Amino acid sequence: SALFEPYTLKDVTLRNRIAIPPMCQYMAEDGMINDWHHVHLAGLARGGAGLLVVEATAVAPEGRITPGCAGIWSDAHAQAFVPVVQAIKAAGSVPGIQIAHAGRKASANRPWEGDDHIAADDTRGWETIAPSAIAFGAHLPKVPREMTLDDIARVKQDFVDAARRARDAGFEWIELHFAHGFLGQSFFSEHSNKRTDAYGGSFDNRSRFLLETLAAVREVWPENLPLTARFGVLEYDGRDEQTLEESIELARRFKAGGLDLLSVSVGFTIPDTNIPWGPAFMGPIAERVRREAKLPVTSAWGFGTPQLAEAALQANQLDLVSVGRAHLADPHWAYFAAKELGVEKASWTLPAPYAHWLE
Amino acid sequence: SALFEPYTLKDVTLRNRIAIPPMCQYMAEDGMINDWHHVHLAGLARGGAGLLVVEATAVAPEGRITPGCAGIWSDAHAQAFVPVVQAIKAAGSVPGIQIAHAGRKASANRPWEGDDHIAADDTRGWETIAPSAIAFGAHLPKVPREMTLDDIARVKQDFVDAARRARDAGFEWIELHFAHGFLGQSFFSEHSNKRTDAYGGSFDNRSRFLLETLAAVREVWPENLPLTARFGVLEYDGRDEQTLEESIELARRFKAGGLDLLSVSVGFTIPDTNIPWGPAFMGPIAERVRREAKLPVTSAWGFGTPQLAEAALQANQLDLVSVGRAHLADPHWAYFAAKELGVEKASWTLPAPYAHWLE
Ligand SMILES: Cc1cc2nc3c(=O)[nH]c(=O)nc-3n(C[C@H](O)[C@H](O)[C@H](O)COP(=O)(O)O)c2cc1C
Ligand SMILES: Cc1cc2nc3c(=O)[nH]c(=O)nc-3n(C[C@H](O)[C@H](O)[C@H](O)COP(=O)(O)O)c2cc1C
Ligand SMILES: O=c1ccc2ccc(O)cc2o1
Ligand SMILES: O=c1ccc2ccc(O)cc2o1
Ligand SMILES: O=c1ccc2ccc(O)cc2o1
Ligand SMILES: O=c1ccc2ccc(O)cc2o1
Repeated sequence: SALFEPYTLKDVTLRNRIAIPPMCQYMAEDGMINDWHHVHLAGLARGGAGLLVVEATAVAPEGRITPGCAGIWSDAHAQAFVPVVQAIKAAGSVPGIQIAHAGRKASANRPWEGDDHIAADDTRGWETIAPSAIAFGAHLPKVPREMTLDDIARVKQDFVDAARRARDAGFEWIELHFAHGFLGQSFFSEHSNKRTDAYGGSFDNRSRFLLETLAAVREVWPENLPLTARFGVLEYDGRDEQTLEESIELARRFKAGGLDLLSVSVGFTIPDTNIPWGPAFMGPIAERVRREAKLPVTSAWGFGTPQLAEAALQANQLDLVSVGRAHLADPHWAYFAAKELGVEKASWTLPAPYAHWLE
Repeated sequence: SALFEPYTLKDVTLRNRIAIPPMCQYMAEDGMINDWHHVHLAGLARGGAGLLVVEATAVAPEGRITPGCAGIWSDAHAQAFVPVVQAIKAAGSVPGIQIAHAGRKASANRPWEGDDHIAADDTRGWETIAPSAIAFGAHLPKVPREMTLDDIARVKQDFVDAARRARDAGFEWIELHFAHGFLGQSFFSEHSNKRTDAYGGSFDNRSRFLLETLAAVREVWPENLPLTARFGVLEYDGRDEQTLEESIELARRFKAGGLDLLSVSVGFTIPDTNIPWGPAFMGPIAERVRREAKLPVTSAWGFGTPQLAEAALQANQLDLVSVGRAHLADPHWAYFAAKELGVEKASWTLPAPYAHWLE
């Protein structure tokens, strides 16, 4: 099975091509993770996936999506990850982390607590920042504050510090969150970036925050560990061919700047779109990026059945298959997949105290 | 659905009728549990089952099955359970524990490390104890040492101390392991008990160790928390009707002695048997015990599909359905079952960070 072939990137070898993508849990308190996360993550690692990427972890308090988001904006926050990292490694999975800044989509309620921008008089909320003072709209009506150059320098440094902390906590894989309408994506998109300085207008200027952040992170992140990013390569906003062309150009600049793998996603930059959700719908888009930027890729949003995952790999659309919601339903999804695909000794996807009995 | 109706026994209410029976993990070191157990158990609790019974936990070092078995023979061993108990409760499951003594089946290898009695010159092994100096045979050839009266008094006290420790660690449900050919079962069975003192010969004498241990435990275990036992009610050894009759009589004496629920199992006392393994095969036996001893029951060994579990409850064969191996395969089996049985808001079997996304 292609799904169960190992994958080596830099000095890291994943035992199979199943990646668990970042999935916010909304269970942290002032950014500090706890036993929710410990058990959740260690349990997923034991389920057999080759790579487990920890949820969007904010580089700064105001860059959380919600009051429940994880953070890594101080050394104490970073140290809270150490036992989790160690548990993931003990289970034979590779520990990764997505470092993030929610930009104009920050200061929101948890998804089961309204999913909308927090009210102005709620003591939990905070001012959001973005490239331009323009609201997302819909359920996220807050107008963010337009960043100064000093704010840009500060946020870049926060990404550097977060990467250094992730390194020192023992993570073996990092993902910069430049997708999903959050800060990085919003610098790239003309919908959200109306700046007239060096950080807006032209393709080079809109790319600048992302490329400078990647370069700054690269200074502290080890050369021998995968340096990756998530990026929304189209919006489904009626501008897809032009947007894809630019996104692929940016992916070439990421590759030239040391990016080892790109997690290909959708922008979610604005609400007025028509995303064609369906099984493996991102496969052709991911394949195009892979081919035209000559960069390894992963993607998600509908690959969570064993045959879809296998087919995407065999067609060289993806290098890793990210499987999200199926792992919330069943932490041992990799074992399920091994069985489905007829892998020999499928139960030994799991550790001995499970595998022995499930042969 | 019957499977998702709550159950109240003494002061404890289970959110549904799914019980996770004790399942040895073979991951402890000198009886001390660790992060293997913490994550395993907390993950199962979050999966939705109403009751989670911790694996056979030895009351004394020599009562472990293997060098990997959990123990509770000192206060330090007990204190290791405290954070696990707290995690199980945080997830809304009821924490139980099975306290045990392996008798002649002790000093064995882990099941994936030979499953047989440990060699005499292996520094890990130890002398086994039993009612009589008679080996199990087959892969367990060691002849145990015949217990003295003082040994009987000491082991009973070890069960008392274990129960007191379980209570003080915060467990809300206890199960005495009088099944599976281990020490208690072996006192009951004429195959293994050839004693000619007060603890062998007649039905009363063979029952005595079990009834005295139950009574001693009852002195320290709170009246308001379920006091349960597991007991093999037949062997499939050609003596089933006579054995079942005696087992049911003993179950009546357990009930009279304060037992709140009986986990009905098979004896496994000797190897030369013909157990008719199959789906729900224990249902009729459990039902007979339930009816003739007028005692709530659970059972296992083939109820691990949602329809089998539901059918057993609706037929009043069982009060709780114990589902073991299916939970090793999928820690979220209760969610799977809720979906299968068409329970409303089935995803909310799981906590919000999963449930919200799986609606
Ligand atoms: C609970 C939940 C939380 C998520 N949090 C993040 C996140 O932290 N960062 C991110 O880039 N994507 C996040 N996503 C998107 C997932 O990584 C993934 O792309 C999505 O679940 C689609 O894949 P699937 O169809 O296999 O579920 C999240 C999705 C879910 C369901
Ligand atoms: C891994 C494993 C370990 C077990 N350990 C114990 C134990 O500690 N005590 C016990 O009474 N039964 C033990 N059993 C028996 C289970 O509780 C249960 O009866 C058995 O798994 C049958 O139920 P199932 O068909 O749902 O798996 C164990 C079974 C398994 C698979
Ligand atoms: O998969 C594993 C195997 C062993 C193991 C052992 C200890 C522990 O804390 C975690 C573990 O994860
Ligand atoms: O579908 C989701 C749910 C939460 C979520 C949170 C962050 C993100 O980047 C993407 C997300 O997608
Ligand atoms: O099911 C739960 C819900 C919340 C929760 C919160 C913290 C924790 O440590 C464990 C938990 O288990
Ligand atoms: O099937 C099993 C495997 C291990 C095991 C261990 C203890 C016990 O009481 C019963 C058991 O049944």
